[PDB]
Amino acid sequence: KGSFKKNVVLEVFTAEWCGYCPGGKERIAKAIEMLDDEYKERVFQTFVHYNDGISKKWPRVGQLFIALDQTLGIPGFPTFSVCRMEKKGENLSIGAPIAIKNKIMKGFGDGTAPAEVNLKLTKGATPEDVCTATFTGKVDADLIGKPLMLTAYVLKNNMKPINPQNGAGDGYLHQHTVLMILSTDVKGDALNIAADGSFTIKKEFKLDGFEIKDTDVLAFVHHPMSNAENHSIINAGQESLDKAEPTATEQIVATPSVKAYVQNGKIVVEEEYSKMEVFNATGQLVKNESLVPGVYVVRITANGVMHFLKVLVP
Repeated sequence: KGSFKKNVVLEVFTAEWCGYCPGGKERIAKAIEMLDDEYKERVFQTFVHYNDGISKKWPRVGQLFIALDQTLGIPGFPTFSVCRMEKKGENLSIGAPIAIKNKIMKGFGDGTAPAEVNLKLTKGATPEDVCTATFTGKVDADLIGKPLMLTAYVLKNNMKPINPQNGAGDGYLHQHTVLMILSTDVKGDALNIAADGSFTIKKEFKLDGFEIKDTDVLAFVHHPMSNAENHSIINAGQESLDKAEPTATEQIVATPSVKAYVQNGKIVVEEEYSKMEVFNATGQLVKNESLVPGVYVVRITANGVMHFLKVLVP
């Protein structure tokens, strides 16, 4: 197949109202644990929600589903696609773990691929900072010039369901769940492939109203969804966002009119104000006392304007 090492993407179609869906999730988890230990690290699951609290709260997830449905013909839940390799109307069944394993291994093929994509992530310091994702890769000669697309997802693990999951036992959590698609078009951004086969795409995004803890970014190079003959995912890369490097720099802001500082474990503002509130790096309102090292956001209302200051307690 190619110069590069193949990773497999699974797109699983699911809903919180679907009583059969937890069973589908666990059958796939079992299948993965049946793989030789090398391949385990090379399978990137994604769960795409439709007609539920998750697609309501994040409507672009519904848009992604609609697109995948147009491409693959998703008849019911739970179902899944291996690297979008199925022609429309083909089998998307989630069978016994061994049958799932066999579908995954078919996705692997000879273990090689004619593209590769590598991810360098940085995380924002607080909920109102952007994260960044730089996707760099290369395609083999035979692919240079072809319309190749890149799609990237922000995936949320250990996620409390929006409404209780039908068919789920105590302490159930969603895993590998798509909450963001980084290309405006859910069908992907067009890749600009240089003569040497290389490409670079950089994204800078604020998390859409969920916490950064236990998040991954998955990116994959793929043929166009609109190509009925071959709309397959060629290769993928994935990294942990919550474990990523912190963004190393701050934006150049205007000369502040409120000079906050840290004295005796607390944030002090000597300028006059109507309200001061301190939030920690996860956006919780916190008591302004004995603050441990970390970054805080101070929201200060003064002179009829609500200001946001980032304070770093060393």
